[PDB]
Amino acid sequence: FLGNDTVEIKDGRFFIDGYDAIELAEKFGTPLYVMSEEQIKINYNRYIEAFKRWEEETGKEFIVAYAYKANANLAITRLLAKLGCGADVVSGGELYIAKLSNVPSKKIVFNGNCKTKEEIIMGIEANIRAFNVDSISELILINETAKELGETANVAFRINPNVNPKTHPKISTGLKKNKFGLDVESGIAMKAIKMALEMEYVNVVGVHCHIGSQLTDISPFIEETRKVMDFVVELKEEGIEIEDVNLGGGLGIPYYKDKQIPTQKDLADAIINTMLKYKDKVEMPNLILEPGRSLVATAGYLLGKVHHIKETPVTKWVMIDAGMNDMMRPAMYEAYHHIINCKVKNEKEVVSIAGGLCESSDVFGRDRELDKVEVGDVLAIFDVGAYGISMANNYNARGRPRMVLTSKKGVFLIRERETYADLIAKDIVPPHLL
Amino acid sequence: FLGNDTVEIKDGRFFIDGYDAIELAEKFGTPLYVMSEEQIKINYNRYIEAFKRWEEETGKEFIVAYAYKANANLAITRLLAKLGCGADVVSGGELYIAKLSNVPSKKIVFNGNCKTKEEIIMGIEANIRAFNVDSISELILINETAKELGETANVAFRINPNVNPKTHPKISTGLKKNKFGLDVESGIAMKAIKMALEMEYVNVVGVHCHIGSQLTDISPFIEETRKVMDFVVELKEEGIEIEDVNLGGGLGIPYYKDKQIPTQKDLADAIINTMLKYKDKVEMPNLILEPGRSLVATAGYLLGKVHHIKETPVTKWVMIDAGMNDMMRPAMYEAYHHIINCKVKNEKEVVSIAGGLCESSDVFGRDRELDKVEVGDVLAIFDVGAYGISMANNYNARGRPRMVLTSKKGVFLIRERETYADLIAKDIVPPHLL
Ligand SMILES: O=C(O)CCCCCCCC(=O)O
Ligand SMILES: O=C(O)CCCCCCCC(=O)O
Repeated sequence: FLGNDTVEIKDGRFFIDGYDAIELAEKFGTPLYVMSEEQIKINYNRYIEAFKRWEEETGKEFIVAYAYKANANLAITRLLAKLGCGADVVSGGELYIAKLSNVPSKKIVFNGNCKTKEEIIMGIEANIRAFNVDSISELILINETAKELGETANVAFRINPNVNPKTHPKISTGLKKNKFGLDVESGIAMKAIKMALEMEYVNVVGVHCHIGSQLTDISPFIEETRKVMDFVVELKEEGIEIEDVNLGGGLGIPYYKDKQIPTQKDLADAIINTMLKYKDKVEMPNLILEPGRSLVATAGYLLGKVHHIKETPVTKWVMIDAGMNDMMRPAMYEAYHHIINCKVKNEKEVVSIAGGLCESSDVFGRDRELDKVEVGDVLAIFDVGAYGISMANNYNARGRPRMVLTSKKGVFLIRERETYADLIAKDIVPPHLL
Repeated sequence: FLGNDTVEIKDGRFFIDGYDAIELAEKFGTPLYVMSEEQIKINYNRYIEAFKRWEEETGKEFIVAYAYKANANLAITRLLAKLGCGADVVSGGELYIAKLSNVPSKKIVFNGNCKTKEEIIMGIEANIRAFNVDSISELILINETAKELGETANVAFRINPNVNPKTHPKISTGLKKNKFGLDVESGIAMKAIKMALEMEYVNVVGVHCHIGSQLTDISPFIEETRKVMDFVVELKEEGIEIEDVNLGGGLGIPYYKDKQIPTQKDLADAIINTMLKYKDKVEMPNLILEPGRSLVATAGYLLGKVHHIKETPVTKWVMIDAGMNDMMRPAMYEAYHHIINCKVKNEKEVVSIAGGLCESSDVFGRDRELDKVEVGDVLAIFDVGAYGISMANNYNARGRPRMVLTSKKGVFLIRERETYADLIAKDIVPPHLL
């Protein structure tokens, strides 16, 4: 319900963008991923409507670089591209898909702690907005590679702000124990940027920072912004101007439908206001965010038919043709996902929903109360648009699921399922094993 | 070093089956999975040898049903198939692979808590040794399906013995709160078997049981065998004879070279000795085991070239082209894997190894002591032959890696890598989005 603005219940049946979920499952088979085109438009517009304030009080641009790793299906990236959205790519493959999705290079940022010469060349030739440099080793490579191409590479800098360990314990730890960014306090971030300014084939264009994911509190974001901006003034004091300020992504999603969490609006006010408090010290730069889950998560639903009902002395198990290989979130993090029966019964019942993989962790939900589950029913799991198909695999020799896009134009198969032949399409038997 | 019987360090260089690891990396590229054919033969032979005692003392067969879910690369199954190994499949795709690998049907067992009608038809048509029935609901389906097909389905029953909570807490809680098997204590197992004996299209072949994975203690296997055999005795007093007894897999492998673990010999002595104690109450049946990890794990090595060396104020990172999407174990279970520099340097240093994915969990190991790491070196992470490629994915839009098999005949490519074209090979853009 909360966050799922395009779904409803017409006459005891679940609907996605007006389409009958049970019928979709019957038409395209199961397991089936269902992405809502409208929901994506809604999630994107909210980010635009809530940040339009930035191109009024600063006269600068606000760019939304969608984090491809959340879902890089061609049809989806294509759709986001058409909406004028940007792209946050983190590998040669995402850059490849981004460019194929017709996403303007001026709206493309490249992240990653291990960028290969191959990926760098791709970024330079494509003339992406910026290379969110992660280390000095990366800068030296980019610069040396641009020299080779005879071109100039745009470089931002992923920094780890001097966050206060007391106020935000986790944010501080995450920025200091991980592999990303250039530490500010130690003077490495400064060392890097200054090192770049003296190179002839790189063009410093900004700074970047990403503090986490699924954060349902503006506090960390306010703190991040402040510490990042504090570094910008420190740069100005050295005679270094920043064109762009990328604060990454990580805004939580309404997985739990009982409690209300911060919206794009709340996040906008927090950042915008914090930013403005520096309207004097430094020129207000372009603002960039790299939302992933907060753009596609609530648009995806996974449908799975129940093939068996197993009753045990302590639990009532509902077995569905959907498994952890199709959607890894539950089994990997024990994370919560709302689950319901696409058919409304005049009776409730507490059960556990599991997949068919021979892995104990292959469970979608426990002790969930749903309308009487019956063999043949189609259950639906919410919020699988982000980190669902993008992390899907063939564990237990199972092909990845089909994907359909529901739009006002109709329902379209945006991803075909894999057959048994696909499972072995990359395998080769040596001669002595034939 | 422990368990890795086909690798060595010759001239300050790491070798797999006599093949220069660095050269393999140069030739086939990185990231690269390297499977040792001889190691797999050794692991398999260790089981056959340790259990040869069974047929010599009962005249019955001892069958090894390799668990495909640990690794079902066509070449690997093809290899085990030629060794006379059996197959423990849990999906239509695994049965499909098993049958294409020329594994005899009388050496194939099918496990799974959610076997679909489609898969059951496949198992029946193939006349597999047995369906390891996971629930009464599955039993009815199998029988009904065999009926419509006008054939008989061989079935065994996966039971969950009433393991003592105090003794082995983890093992106990699993056989009670998980979705697998038929509860013994509550009488469900007995009920299912008695029920099967009435059906006209099923053939009761035996009992099955699987207690866990990566078990480095012989104690749990003894308890399993005893409680399984006690149940068999109960069936005997009910006039029900048991042809096969499948005790599943679970034997752990030496990820840690520091600790000594049980061998196949310790397992056989534990199982066979316990089994023979029932020779006076019941006729000794065929013995089946479903080794997965203990057959291929130590045969796999993942090679990753270092592209950058990042030095933070606290940790010295080494970024390689091998990522968690290639081998999900570290990032997913925070499990330990031995890692070394294929090149022996005259001095060592402590470093942390990370992949290129933008996910903080994408770290292979922290604070490891390796020979001086230098850009361009090739690192090797041990014991990735099981639950490695089988769990690989394309997270961050990265295709799964290449795999080579090293044998006495030479080194051959057994899995081709995925290109950027492969990543979208299943994606389809709808008309309004072209
Ligand atoms: O801050 C980072 O880079 C690491 C976390 C990223 C989110 C990935 C998966 C999420 C899920 O299943 O909820
Ligand atoms: O009990 C089961 O059905 C399955 C266990 C598989 C875990 C895989 C790899 C990680 C590890 O080594 O613990």
